[PDB]
Amino acid sequence: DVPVNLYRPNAPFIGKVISNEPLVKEGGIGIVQHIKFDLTGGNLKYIEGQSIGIIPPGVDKNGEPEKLRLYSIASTRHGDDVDDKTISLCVRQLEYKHPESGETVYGVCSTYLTHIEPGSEVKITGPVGKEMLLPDDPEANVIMLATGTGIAPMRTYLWRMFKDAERAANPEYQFKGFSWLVFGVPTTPNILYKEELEEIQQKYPDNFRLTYAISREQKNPQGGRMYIQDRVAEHADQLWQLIKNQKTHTYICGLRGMEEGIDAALSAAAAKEGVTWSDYQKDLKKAGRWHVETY
Ligand SMILES: Cc1cc2nc3c(=O)[nH]c(=O)nc-3n(C[C@H](O)[C@H](O)[C@H](O)COP(=O)(O)OP(=O)(O)OC[C@H]3O[C@@H](n4cnc5c(N)ncnc54)[C@H](O)[C@@H]3O)c2cc1C
Repeated sequence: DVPVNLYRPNAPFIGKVISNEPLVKEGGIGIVQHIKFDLTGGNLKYIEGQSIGIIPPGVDKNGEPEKLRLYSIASTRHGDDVDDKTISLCVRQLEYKHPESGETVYGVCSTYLTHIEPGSEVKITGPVGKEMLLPDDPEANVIMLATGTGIAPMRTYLWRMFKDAERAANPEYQFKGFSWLVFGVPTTPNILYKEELEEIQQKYPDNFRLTYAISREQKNPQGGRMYIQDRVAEHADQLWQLIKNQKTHTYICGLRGMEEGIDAALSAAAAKEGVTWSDYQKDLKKAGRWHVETY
């Protein structure tokens, strides 16, 4: 049932950019773009929580053709316009140090994508991934722990759950469980999809909780910048109590480095009831209820 590898890098789907729109507001750190691609003319189908590959143009420093980079699909299966014709990505421009004055390095594929024009043709592969799939059970609980562009799979879940047009398009999935997004970004301008996440919470105050960790605007109890692991620690007992439910699924997505703190917080919660979290978590992973995609 799950679509996988309908296109492969030896013969990718050539899609066209429909739109490329900024998600970081003025005063935010960095560049994150919402990029929508036209899928008409091919048969690329996908579901929520999957990824696609993008093959950037050009050669690397060794004169070899650039390989695909993976990006989490940011739209539901129907695409943003609920027409089954498009796919969207949430792409941050990678840029970093190499310790010289002004000398910034820009990532190949992410710079290509964040600056791409509508009408441009792009090499797309996939979809891939079966580790971040959403349960069909409408009564499932869904905990979402995201930093930065790790919001992307979370958006596909929340849009399927809560967008009016999605609910109209998916008679079989009328979500009535509880979902909780804890979302970590450096600033309020950097809150990707802020308006829509908050509109969802206002519509569905009993089915959706939104928690932010904004590092440059908030401090944890120890005086440090507020990160997602601090919010998990702050709510560790509630999160553990939700996780004990047989129908609760947890999803963790974003750049690597978040998991150690999340585990330490949940380990302290579970230990209060004589449970060793690492063991409970192993069984949760085996059961398909602990989902991680960090990069
Ligand atoms: C499953 C999956 C899903 C992903 N989803 C998304 C998504 O939704 N959105 C998104 O923006 N990205 C996503 N990523 C990451 C994405 O695939 C690319 O790795 C990223 O966009 C950078 O690619 P690039 O071509 O821009 O960089 P490259 O040009 O390959 O640059 C990256 C290389 O430079 C180095 N480098 C990177 N950062 C630093 C640093 N701080 N200091 C020193 N050296 C460094 C490393 O050698 C790294 O291999 C995902 C990755 C995976 C594996």
